[PDB]
Amino acid sequence: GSMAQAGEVVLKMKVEGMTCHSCTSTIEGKIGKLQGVQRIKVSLDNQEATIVYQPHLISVEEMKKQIEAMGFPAFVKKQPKYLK
Repeated sequence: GSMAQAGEVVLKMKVEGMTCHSCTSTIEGKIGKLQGVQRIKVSLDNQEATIVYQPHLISVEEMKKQIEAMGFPAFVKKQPKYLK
């Protein structure tokens, strides 16, 4: 069936702890509350979020854009426009 990311998608984005995790407790429950999500993991320090989700509800990447907007920049892998 799914050769790799067909039935689902995976985005291991690597956050920046801002200064020293100014919050991130809220981010725990934020990421865990994302709909259409299958698996859900969040690392320490750089809070490298590794969430698996089905590709037709929402993009966890957009959800992490909020994490970056509040002050936790993320070194997202998915950079198609930048890639050639």
